[PDB]
Amino acid sequence: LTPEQIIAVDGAHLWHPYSSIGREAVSPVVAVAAHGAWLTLIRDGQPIEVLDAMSSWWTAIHGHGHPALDQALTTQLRVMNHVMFGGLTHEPAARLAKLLVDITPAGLDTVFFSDSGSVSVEVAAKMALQYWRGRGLPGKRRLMTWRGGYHGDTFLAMSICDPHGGMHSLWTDVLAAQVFAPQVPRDYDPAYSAAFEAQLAQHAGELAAVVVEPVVQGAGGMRFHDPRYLHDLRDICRRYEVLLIFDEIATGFGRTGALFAADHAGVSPDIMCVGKALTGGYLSLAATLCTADVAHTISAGAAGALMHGPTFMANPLACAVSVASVELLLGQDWRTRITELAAGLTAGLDTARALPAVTDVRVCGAIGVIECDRPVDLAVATPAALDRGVWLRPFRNLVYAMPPYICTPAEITQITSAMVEVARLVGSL
Amino acid sequence: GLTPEQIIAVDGAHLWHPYSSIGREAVSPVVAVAAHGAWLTLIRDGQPIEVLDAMSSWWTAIHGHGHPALDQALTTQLRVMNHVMFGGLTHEPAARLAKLLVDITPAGLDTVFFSDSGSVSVEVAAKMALQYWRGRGLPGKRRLMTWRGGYHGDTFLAMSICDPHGGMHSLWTDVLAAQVFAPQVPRDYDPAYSAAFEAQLAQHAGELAAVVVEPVVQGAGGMRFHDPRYLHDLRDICRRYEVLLIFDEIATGFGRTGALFAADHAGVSPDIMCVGKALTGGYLSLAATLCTADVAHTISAGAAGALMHGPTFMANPLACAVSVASVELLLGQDWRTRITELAAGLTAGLDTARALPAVTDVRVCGAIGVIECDRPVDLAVATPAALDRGVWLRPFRNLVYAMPPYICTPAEITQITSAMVEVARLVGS
Ligand SMILES: *Cc1c(COP(=O)(O)O)cnc(C)c1O
Ligand SMILES: *Cc1c(COP(=O)(O)O)cnc(C)c1O
Ligand SMILES: O=C(c1ccccc1)C1CCNCC1
Ligand SMILES: O=C(c1ccccc1)C1CCNCC1
Repeated sequence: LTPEQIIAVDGAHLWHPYSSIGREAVSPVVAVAAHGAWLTLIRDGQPIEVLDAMSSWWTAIHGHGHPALDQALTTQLRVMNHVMFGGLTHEPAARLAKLLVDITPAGLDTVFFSDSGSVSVEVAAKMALQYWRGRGLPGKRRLMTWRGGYHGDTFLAMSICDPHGGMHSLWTDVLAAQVFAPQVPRDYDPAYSAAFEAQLAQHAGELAAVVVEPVVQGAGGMRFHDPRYLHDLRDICRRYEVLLIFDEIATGFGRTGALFAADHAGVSPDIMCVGKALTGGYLSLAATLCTADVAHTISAGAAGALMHGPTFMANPLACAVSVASVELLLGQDWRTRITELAAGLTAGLDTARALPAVTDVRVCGAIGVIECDRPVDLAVATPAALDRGVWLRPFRNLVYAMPPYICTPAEITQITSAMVEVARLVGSL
Repeated sequence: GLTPEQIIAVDGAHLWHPYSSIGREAVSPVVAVAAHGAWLTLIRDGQPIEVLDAMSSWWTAIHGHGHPALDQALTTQLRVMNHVMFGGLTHEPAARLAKLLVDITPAGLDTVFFSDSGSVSVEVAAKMALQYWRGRGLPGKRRLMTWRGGYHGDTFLAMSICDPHGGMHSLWTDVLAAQVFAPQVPRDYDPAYSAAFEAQLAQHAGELAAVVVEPVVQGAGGMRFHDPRYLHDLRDICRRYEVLLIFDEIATGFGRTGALFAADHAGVSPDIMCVGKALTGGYLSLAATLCTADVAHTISAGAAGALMHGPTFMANPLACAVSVASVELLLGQDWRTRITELAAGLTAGLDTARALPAVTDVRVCGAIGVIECDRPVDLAVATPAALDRGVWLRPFRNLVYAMPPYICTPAEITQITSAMVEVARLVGS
């Protein structure tokens, strides 16, 4: 297929994310290669190189086509593509589980592999529900979260998405009815924690778990909050006997400046979800971790088992590339790398603050955000970014980036420069 | 690097397996160290032994493991582009696969939504159905109807249409959506069943978005077969009462039952279809949900204006590329004759089991063979028995069953069936 043929097939037959068939104002761009921090895209019939400022939605932390990851995949492919995890185990699964148990917050000792973040969230909920049934308290059935959140697109995951402003707002009448605390503020305010506790207190006997994105809320608005709130959540959950679940599917593996965002508060949840960057952006894979206490209580219960088991559970190919990706991350001074990225984003985005349509500029590790006073029009933003050699994907009123960790300072500068120019265009027609 | 002994230690301490416990499983997982063609290399008492993958690693490995054409397709794509985000970009693997799938599926299915797993593809199908009727101004049409004995995955909406006993709804009382269940569909065709189905559906039509079933073969709910004419009746009933029809072909697709898709046995097209397990030839997790032009535009024209779903790894280039190769490999051979020979080999090999004391039925459909016993099959006994005979089997409940790779020779099918007969011989003593 030529690029024009791809476009024709795509228009006729392919659903894209959060889209319609045949009613999108701006058509998809054909991507034909990816290498390191760069994509080759087709524009007006010609190949152009642009920076993947989005890391392909958080995934490409080491860039595309990294030699260590490529070879880990081809090495595993030579030996064993996949076997069923029912009654069999294998080296990639064990090596990855060992790595994950070692580097996640203390106490997370068991690992359930699945194929996507949304499924890993459903597994986390299932763990929490089965835990309390194992305790003989089946009334502990509901989840609590704060507003502004996002946890995936399957129907249980949707139930803890922000109900008034979240992307799943139209489904509230058919979703499970969960408990929502107000939006968590950026700056630390003890009164917010006090109110959260008071609200949790009156629902405690029906709550299985609190589920939150720690430090950074992604798809709900790229909002940051003070890590001290996570400390308060841990304390509150401990005292009222409610499990604490951290969704680190976006925040994991160095992105926020710590290995996991939980680490900013030195807090360990009872259950944790990871994904997006787990395989370094090669393949779909996710994992749900829980404490030995949660596992044992589930295993000692009436069920005697966690009733979940995806067909491709612990896929050897995905696990092998994940092992290589994590080892690559840990074998380098990733902390210094991310601090340098954050400095580069901060310095590059600073002039956006003075722009007329810009309401806030904020950076947290290798995440840079320009918040605008109006929704960003992709028809204007997308060519403006491409003209400057950068692939950006704004959403709502946000021009934001999460670059690969391998980006040089010059590349971060090119990215922040494109972001600023997109923001400038927002405020001038 | 890990020895098989170290793998067992890590596994027992840190890894969840499908529908299992931590630290309480009677039969420890067996270490798999390689897979090629129809064969797995497993560790038994410290020794590596090659055994037949009679399960095709849960329906997935239809061309066997490490097939040169599929290995090649993967490595070829890996050199050009591992992954890019599907939000605003498209690519050749996604287009080639979409074009293939719309061409070979039942008539009328011309749009494709890619996701990462079967369970997610089922949730997408449900969401399509519900959003369809919202698009027609009938939001009351929000329940699903199915027959008993079904299985559709492990996420919470998927669980709601699983057989109440199979999916242990006992444990999940009003956690799950309450759906409408018709009685178990019989093996042989009885028009009275369809008439009763219709009468039940008629009572609920104003609140039903869709009927969802596995066509011809019910997999994880009991490996039961039913006459394809029932699907003809469902299509008619759904058309007359304005309820959508969804076929879940995640286990039945790509030739497994003797037709390219099980629906083709009845010559019926559903409004929405799910595929998954064998889509990638068993290399990587991938699934897809297809729908008609009517379904797609009714969704796209509705007030909501977009299908709000979009997995991070949607339409992953590596998974799509190996899928293209797998599908083309299937289509480029006389697959119909291959399956017929496989079916004949299963029939001949399993006939001996009919006369066994513990055996209540023996049945074959395409490349699927089942021995149904009168009591649970003991894994502690069955698994070394099969391994002694060079065959990996994974019995479930009272069923000794197989779905071998399409590449299995007559000699290999003889080996597989003889292991099945002997497992079925040990149960009844
Ligand atoms: C992306 C994401 C998910 C869902 O992951 P998918 O792979 O898209 O199913 C869940 N939670 C958070 C916080 C995420 O960023
Ligand atoms: C296996 C299966 C599913 C679920 O697929 P996963 O990849 O395990 O989520 C759904 N429906 C049917 C009919 C299946 O056989
Ligand atoms: O990671 C995401 C993201 C994060 C922040 C802002 C917008 C989308 C996407 C959320 C929707 N599914 C694909 C990934
Ligand atoms: O396909 C399956 C199956 C099929 C028939 C009998 C038992 C399990 C499994 C069902 C549970 N998830 C992994 C696949």
